[PDB]
Amino acid sequence: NRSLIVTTLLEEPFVMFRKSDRTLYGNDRFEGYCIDLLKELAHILGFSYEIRLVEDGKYGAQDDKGQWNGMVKELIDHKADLAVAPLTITHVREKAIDFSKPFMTLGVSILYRKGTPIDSADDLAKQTKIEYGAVKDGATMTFFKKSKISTFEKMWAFMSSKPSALVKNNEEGIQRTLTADYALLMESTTIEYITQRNCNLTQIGGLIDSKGYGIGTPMGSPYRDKITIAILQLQEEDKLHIMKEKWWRGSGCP
Amino acid sequence: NRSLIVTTLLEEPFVMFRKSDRTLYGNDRFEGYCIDLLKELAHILGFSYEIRLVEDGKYGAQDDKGQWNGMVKELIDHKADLAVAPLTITHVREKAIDFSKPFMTLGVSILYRKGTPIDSADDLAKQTKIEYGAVKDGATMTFFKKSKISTFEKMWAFMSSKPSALVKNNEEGIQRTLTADYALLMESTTIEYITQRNCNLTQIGGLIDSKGYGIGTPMGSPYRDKITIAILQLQEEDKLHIMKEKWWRGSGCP
Amino acid sequence: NRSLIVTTLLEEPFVMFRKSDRTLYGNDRFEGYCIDLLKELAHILGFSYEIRLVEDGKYGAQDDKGQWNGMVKELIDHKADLAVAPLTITHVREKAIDFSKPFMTLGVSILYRKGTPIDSADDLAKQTKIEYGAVKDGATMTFFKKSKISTFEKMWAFMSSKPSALVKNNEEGIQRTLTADYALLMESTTIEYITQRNCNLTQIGGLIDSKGYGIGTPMGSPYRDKITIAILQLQEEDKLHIMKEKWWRGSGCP
Amino acid sequence: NRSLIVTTLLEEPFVMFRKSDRTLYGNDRFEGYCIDLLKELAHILGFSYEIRLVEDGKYGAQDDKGQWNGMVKELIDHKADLAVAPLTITHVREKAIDFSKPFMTLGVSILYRKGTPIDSADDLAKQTKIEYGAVKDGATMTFFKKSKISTFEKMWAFMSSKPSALVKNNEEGIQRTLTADYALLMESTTIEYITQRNCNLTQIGGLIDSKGYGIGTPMGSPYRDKITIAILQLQEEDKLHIMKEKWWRGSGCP
Ligand SMILES: C=C(C)[C@H]1CN[C@H](C(=O)O)[C@H]1CC(=O)O
Ligand SMILES: C=C(C)[C@H]1CN[C@H](C(=O)O)[C@H]1CC(=O)O
Ligand SMILES: C=C(C)[C@H]1CN[C@H](C(=O)O)[C@H]1CC(=O)O
Ligand SMILES: C=C(C)[C@H]1CN[C@H](C(=O)O)[C@H]1CC(=O)O
Ligand SMILES: [Cl-]
Ligand SMILES: [Cl-]
Ligand SMILES: [Cl-]
Ligand SMILES: [Cl-]
Ligand SMILES: [Zn+2]
Ligand SMILES: [Zn+2]
Ligand SMILES: [Zn+2]
Ligand SMILES: [Zn+2]
Ligand SMILES: [Zn+2]
Ligand SMILES: [Zn+2]
Ligand SMILES: [Zn+2]
Ligand SMILES: [Zn+2]
Ligand SMILES: [Zn+2]
Ligand SMILES: [Zn+2]
Ligand SMILES: [Zn+2]
Ligand SMILES: [Zn+2]
Ligand SMILES: [Zn+2]
Ligand SMILES: [Zn+2]
Ligand SMILES: [Zn+2]
Ligand SMILES: [Zn+2]
Repeated sequence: NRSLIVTTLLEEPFVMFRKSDRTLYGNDRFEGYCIDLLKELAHILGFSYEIRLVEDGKYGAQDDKGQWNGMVKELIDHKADLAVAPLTITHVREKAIDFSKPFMTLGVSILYRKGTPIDSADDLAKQTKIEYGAVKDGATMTFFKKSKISTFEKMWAFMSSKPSALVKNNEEGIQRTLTADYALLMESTTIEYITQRNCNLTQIGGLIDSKGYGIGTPMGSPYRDKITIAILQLQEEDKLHIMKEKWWRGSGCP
Repeated sequence: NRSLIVTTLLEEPFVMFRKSDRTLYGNDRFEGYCIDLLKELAHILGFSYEIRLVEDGKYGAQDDKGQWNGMVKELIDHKADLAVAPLTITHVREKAIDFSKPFMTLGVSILYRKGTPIDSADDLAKQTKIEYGAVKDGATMTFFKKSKISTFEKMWAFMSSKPSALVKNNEEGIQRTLTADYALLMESTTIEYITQRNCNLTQIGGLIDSKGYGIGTPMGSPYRDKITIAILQLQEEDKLHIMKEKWWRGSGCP
Repeated sequence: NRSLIVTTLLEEPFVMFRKSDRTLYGNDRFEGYCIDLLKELAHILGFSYEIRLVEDGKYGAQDDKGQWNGMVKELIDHKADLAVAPLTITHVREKAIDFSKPFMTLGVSILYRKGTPIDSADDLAKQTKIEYGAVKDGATMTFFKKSKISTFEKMWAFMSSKPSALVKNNEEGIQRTLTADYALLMESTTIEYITQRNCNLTQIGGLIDSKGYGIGTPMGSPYRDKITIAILQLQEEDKLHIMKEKWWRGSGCP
Repeated sequence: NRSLIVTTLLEEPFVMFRKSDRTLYGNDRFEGYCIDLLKELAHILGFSYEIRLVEDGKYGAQDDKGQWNGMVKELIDHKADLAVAPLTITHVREKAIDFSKPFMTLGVSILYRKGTPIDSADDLAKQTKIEYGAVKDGATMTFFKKSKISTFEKMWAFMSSKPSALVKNNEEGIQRTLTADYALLMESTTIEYITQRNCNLTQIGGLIDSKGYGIGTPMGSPYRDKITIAILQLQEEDKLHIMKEKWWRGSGCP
């Protein structure tokens, strides 16, 4: 039947333009962990597909009227059949779209320069010299905004007061940490990737929550269950382990 | 948006009437491995259900017209939503209904009294003194009726021949094995259950084939993949092997 | 073109010294689930073998230098061809040796005396009165040492803390659970075996994770896939669940 | 690494040139059951490949000096890494090349015009009016040539005396049966395919032996074991059933 439309977004090492001299077109343009995962899903389920980068370049957040943007909006409006990305499974997004079981588990943590006394979210929260923030309107910022834990309520109050503390995307955030006394609240699997390529950066503390990435589908999708079975199959075969090693392997870095 | 109809059949230790002083009603009438399984599936998937025994007491097979009976036919006619029983997954039945992934492995084997020279299906096929057969309109009968293997064609010709060789149910086949010079072709997990309680009976040879029991649904039902997902969860929690041990142990023979 | 060296460890009911009046020698010294498995594997694949106990009595873990010990290290150094034991398949060990497909499922769970309010790992982590730990340099210890989950990090901090909390082996952990206010984090199939023989002990909560035992080989060994093929055959013949039932049944507690 | 060379041979519905107006080239030229199977193997094992039709257009037989031809010879000479075809697993070929476990099971049977008194190999063998034969130097002719069964010794004597009784390929054989009083000894899975498209042809009798098709590799191939595991995986997932239904579905024919 018709090829499924896959909405996605550039984010290293999940989805990237592969290197080439000639101008690549169509699906051939892309590589990365999520691309490999998509190829597995397409084979297991037996579908053809066309990858389309989400127009507004966003994952999905609600405005002050409840309207969604990004990949989440693309699924809601049935402009795409699947979202294949590091799309964080959150309760609020589950109200609007369906997710497969997670293909990767992670948690919010801290990216910061190496060799520092800072050791935790508590240390950052109880001072003002070192600035810190998160990707604006991302799943992380949302976690802080909703938190009722004391340390995280204070940190959120800190990000709310300075609009400049938040960053537009991971790239801006990582460079902030490299060019200023700045700590980025960031999903741990990206921190893992970054710290293995930048030896002067490190993760501070542990994971302050636990969450996963899943394949997004519109609510009532005829593919969501089959996708979950496929991911379970891949995990049982150690394929998601192999796939992550393939794409996270970098440098390295003590 | 309604309770599911579950069709099933009495068959020890999968489904039985609970022993009680007072009259029991509804789903509470039943206990057994399949009843415990059904409760786990209903918890995971969040559905209410109503259990019914299939009227004609058959699992299912086709006539010359190609028309089905029994549990399979109840699913075909959309008279039940799930068949939860020792319903053998066969390639023949797959053309008519859908099955979840298997929840239990079994294979055809032989039930016969101990203390004889008989050691395999080939030994039975060689001769005519010892009679043999299977349950009528069950998967084992169909295996023999459809087999292209020479030994099994020969055995089918014999069962087919003798009028009483195909028994009504396991109770009758077991009794015939006990009272006459008769071997019953029977699924291995029932043999396991019986030979642990009746020390004068034994399994002859190994498995003649290898397959499984699955939850049946009408073809195309969206529940088939949900049930598979629930079975996968139960396997990860290792609840299935524990559930089998609960209903199969321990009695024993010297 | 030579007999295989099989490394293993005494561990009931997987591998034990047979009870006999006269002195037994060589492979004939041993019995148990893993010994029965090994005989099936050797029949299918047609190899002769020689069983040896690993000298340092350990399954395997890495030090700060990243160097391995125990059964894993015996495979790493090509001192044995197969490790046939309750050797837990872990993603950490997969970097150093190869495993067949699993022959048995297990997960980490909790062994503790009956008649308490404790109901989960979270209950143990909340407090300090009841002590807890695991077998030293085993998969369960490494799970906790490497965990990024908050509850399990907290538990690791506690085990790590107390000096005697990490026990030498299962015999010692079981005895500590029997004699002190202590809970042992232990693999579920050993808990199953123990709580069926010691009616004053019980499993607390469910599985904390889910994995399996596999046959280990040196990395790159061509036997790894042959062993997997033999395990697949045994599963088709349904010999594995029967073999487990043989070595796990039946005793019982009121 | 290097792409594997796959040797194969045109034979409907296993391997065929797919219909096209433009001249197709490379792997794109081909379709059929064996092509689908190859695609599965390439994905599961993770290899790239190039399909090459065996130059001499033969499967593999030995001359009167022991030298092989066909796909078997291609593997023996390491001119191909895999043979993917309806290549019959026979003991004599196992001496020269390695096979995976079978992906399809079949047996020698009889193709003949419909509505005839003929019912068996015995009926043909005990007369001379109706001629019969097999593909020259195929696995079937070989079976008859080696047979020590009486009925098949007589039939072989019959094919040995008339060199004209044997046919060059299946096409010549099927047309013989349609244009002359001629019965073809033929592998049953091809008979199945043919009789569902030619309503005036039918299979006479049952299967007179039992055998399988397997993926051929050179002896000592580093892929044979992985290929066997892949086929076992496919079977457990009902994929070989689905694949056969896909390609054998024709007409139909009462
Ligand atoms: C901006 C990125 C890359 C995404 C990725 N997952 C989160 C999401 O799905 O919202 C975002 C990151 C974050 O909020 O820390
Ligand atoms: C008659 C019973 C108990 C059932 C069980 N499974 C098979 C079925 O689903 O047809 C039947 C047994 C058999 O045919 O040996
Ligand atoms: C110490 C034993 C008995 C072994 C068994 N499997 C685990 C292993 O392979 O490391 C160990 C147990 C554990 O760590 O809970
Ligand atoms: C001539 C064909 C098509 C092949 C197919 N398998 C057998 C082989 O591998 O030799 C041959 C047929 C036969 O002998 O009946
Ligand atoms: Cl695009
Ligand atoms: Cl009823
Ligand atoms: Cl020793
Ligand atoms: Cl070619
Ligand atoms: Zn794959
Ligand atoms: Zn729509
Ligand atoms: Zn929902
Ligand atoms: Zn699993
Ligand atoms: Zn629950
Ligand atoms: Zn319906
Ligand atoms: Zn099937
Ligand atoms: Zn058990
Ligand atoms: Zn054997
Ligand atoms: Zn070696
Ligand atoms: Zn792994
Ligand atoms: Zn059992
Ligand atoms: Zn596939
Ligand atoms: Zn060579
Ligand atoms: Zn060989
Ligand atoms: Zn199977």
